[PDB]
Amino acid sequence: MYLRITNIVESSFFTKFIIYLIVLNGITMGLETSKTFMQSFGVYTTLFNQIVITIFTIEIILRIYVHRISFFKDPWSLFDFFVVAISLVPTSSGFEILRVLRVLRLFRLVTAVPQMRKIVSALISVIPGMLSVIALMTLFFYIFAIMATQLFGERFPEWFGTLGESFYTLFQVMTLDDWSNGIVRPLMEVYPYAWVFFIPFIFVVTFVMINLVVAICVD
Amino acid sequence: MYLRITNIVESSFFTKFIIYLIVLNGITMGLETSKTFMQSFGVYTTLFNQIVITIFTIEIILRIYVHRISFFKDPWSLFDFFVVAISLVPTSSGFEILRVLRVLRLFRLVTAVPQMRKIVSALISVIPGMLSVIALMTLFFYIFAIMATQLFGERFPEWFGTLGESFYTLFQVMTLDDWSNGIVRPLMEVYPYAWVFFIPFIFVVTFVMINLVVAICVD
Amino acid sequence: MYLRITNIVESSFFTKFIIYLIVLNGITMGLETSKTFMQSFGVYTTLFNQIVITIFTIEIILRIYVHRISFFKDPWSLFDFFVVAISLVPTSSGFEILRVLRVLRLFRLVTAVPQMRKIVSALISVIPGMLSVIALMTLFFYIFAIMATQLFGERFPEWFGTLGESFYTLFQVMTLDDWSNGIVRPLMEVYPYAWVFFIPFIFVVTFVMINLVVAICVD
Amino acid sequence: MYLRITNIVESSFFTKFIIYLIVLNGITMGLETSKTFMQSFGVYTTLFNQIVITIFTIEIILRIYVHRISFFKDPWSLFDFFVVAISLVPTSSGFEILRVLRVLRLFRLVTAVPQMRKIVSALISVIPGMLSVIALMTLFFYIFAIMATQLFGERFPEWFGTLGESFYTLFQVMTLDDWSNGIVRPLMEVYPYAWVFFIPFIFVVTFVMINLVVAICVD
Ligand SMILES: [Ca+2]
Ligand SMILES: [Ca+2]
Ligand SMILES: [Ca+2]
Repeated sequence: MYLRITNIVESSFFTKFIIYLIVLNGITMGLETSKTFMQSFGVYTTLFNQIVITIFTIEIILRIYVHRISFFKDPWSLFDFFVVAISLVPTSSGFEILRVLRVLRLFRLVTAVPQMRKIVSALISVIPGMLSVIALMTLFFYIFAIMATQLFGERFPEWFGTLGESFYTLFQVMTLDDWSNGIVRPLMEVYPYAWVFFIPFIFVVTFVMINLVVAICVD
Repeated sequence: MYLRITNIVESSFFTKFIIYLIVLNGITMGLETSKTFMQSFGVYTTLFNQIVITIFTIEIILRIYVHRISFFKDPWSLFDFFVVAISLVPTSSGFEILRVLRVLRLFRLVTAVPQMRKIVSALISVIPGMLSVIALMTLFFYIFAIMATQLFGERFPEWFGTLGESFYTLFQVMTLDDWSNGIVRPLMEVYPYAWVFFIPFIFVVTFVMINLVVAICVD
Repeated sequence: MYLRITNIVESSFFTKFIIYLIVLNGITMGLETSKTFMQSFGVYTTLFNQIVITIFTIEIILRIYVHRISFFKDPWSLFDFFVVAISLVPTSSGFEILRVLRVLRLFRLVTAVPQMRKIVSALISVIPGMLSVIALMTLFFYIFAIMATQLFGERFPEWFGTLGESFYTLFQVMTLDDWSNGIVRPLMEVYPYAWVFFIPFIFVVTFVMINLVVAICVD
Repeated sequence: MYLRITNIVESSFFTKFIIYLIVLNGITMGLETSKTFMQSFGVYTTLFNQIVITIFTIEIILRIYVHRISFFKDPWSLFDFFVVAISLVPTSSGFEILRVLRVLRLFRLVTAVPQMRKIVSALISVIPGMLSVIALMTLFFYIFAIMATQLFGERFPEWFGTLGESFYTLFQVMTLDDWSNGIVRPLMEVYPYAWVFFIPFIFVVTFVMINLVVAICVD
């Protein structure tokens, strides 16, 4: 039966039948957004949903027999597996993010269609060349985030009161979002010199970030 | 009469006369802005406007004879038809946006002068080589916009209460506009972990956009 | 005496003496900032200033005889003339900006010291190859500023009340500064569809500006 | 005893041992952040902290006998000295920022591990190609900072009342952070024409910065 089904899985129909379901279930998830629509056709799309989830596991089952070890060494397939798994955890118990993480299946449209895969891949492959920078920066953030927790945390605990909080605040300064009126000016009402901490921090982080962008245009 | 008028339309005088109307009507439309100017010369400029609009249809009526099917396959020509057409819809009924859309005719200064034509074209030609990335993002946006509507829209309906609103809010985060003090710090007063949604969201969307710019500095 | 003075002017000492004055009058102007310093050395500096102004008009007079027509065809020289000229308008009558505009003479450090001239020129030289874009944009800004004044200026006259005001608001949106919480969300409380005007505006204006930068990163 | 210790210092186990202490002491400093943790294992830490500092001076002492003058001509080696030095100043007295500055030793992770060294150096090496532009800007900032202090500092002394404040505010406009609703719109409630000062300032500063970025995308 193997070659029989290996001809079902590889079929242009089967793959395009999947793509057809993704665009359908996607359309169906934007409808589940409407409180109004749920009062009309709630039960329609709840069944239609459970339906698709089976179809996608049947596929991922069929997909596994045909590929065996090759399937659990394919990024795109591994993905597809995990995104269906999440979609399998019972409509109850534990966390309810799992009910929300179910919308992650529409990322299969990125998997089941090339060019998307191409472009996603094109994007990802730049990451390794950045890891050298990304490491530098994380050490940098970690260092300043400690100083800040221990320099501003007592008077300004919302923003720097915890190592995590300082990370968040520092991230926020880095995106330059409301950084002066929102943070440094307040801080300076108490700590006149806080500008000595954040201006250098901004230069560095802004400089480094600019280099990272030119690095991705040297290749 | 065809070759006669094919020599009127195609003349340098015709074109340079058209350009002369645009820059004149453009000046007249900046004057219709002043409530003062309208209490003095409102009559002058309302007539002058209908005048140019006649002249512009006469010209477009002419232009079509000289080109027939070649005209309706020219982007720039199609444009002027549509833009004059909007200017044709009566100063009444329906919407008043049509009254406002009339100022779109000043885009003819782009259509009826080269280099502009060159520059616009230069720009537009970059779009197809973005469609792969653009598609990716619009799916990403759609996915999170759904996720966000169902994670935050009950307590925070202004921002995420509706699919559309999530799109708007997510766009705003993407432009990094007042995203932390304005939206996420609030959101975290109720959902401490909201930072787990927006920081990843920000990297992805920021990353991708850096590539789309590096892509345009390659082709 | 002409070759005597052409040997005075063209001398290294002359140039290095001018540069020496600029850095001194520059230092002396940062001191006229202090209300404290002015109460202890106000006169010291005001005389020193009137002094330097002489020394620079003497120089410019010398400089002119040595170059005649070659001078009023040198940008950098013209500059120095006009900048010193400003410094010549009496401490009274007229606008008081001319008193403030005096500090523009410190830009002579750019003009009278090479490598600044180089870098400045290097910068300026990029402007012509942007005039095509810059014109495009200005037309665009002009067209939308008109639309916005007649779409939003009745209920929102601070922001869009006048054609000039619209320009400013539109500039602000383009620098993406507090555009959503600060402007469009307000505007939407009245004009729900205002988002239809500002999102496309942002796309266009942001797109164009990316091209203009990639344009520069090619020439 | 020299070649004995020269072989100890140059040993891989020596280096790897240091890198081990850094990643250990880094983890220790992040724990000193928890107010909870210090009530539990503060003592455990503070003594381990002094231990590491002992070890690190010993290393730097060893490293000097084995390099002499070659040491104090090595940037990285100099760094480590001036970093451990900081950590040597007692837990008491005059500036307590020194207790905070101790955390700068985590930058030794950059100094000891290569690749980081590589990347940091790659970053630094872009600086000299910017000094021509940096100097230009700093002169620019200085000139406008002066004009502003004397144009706006009487009514707006928070923002422009002092040369330093003008510098800060001008930096903030440059990062485009809350520059219009936050600052210029206010300023215009008194000085209608303040837009004549800041829009040009923004262009220049924005333009320049774009060139500096492209200038890097060359070298
Ligand atoms: Ca920004
Ligand atoms: Ca901002
Ligand atoms: Ca803001």
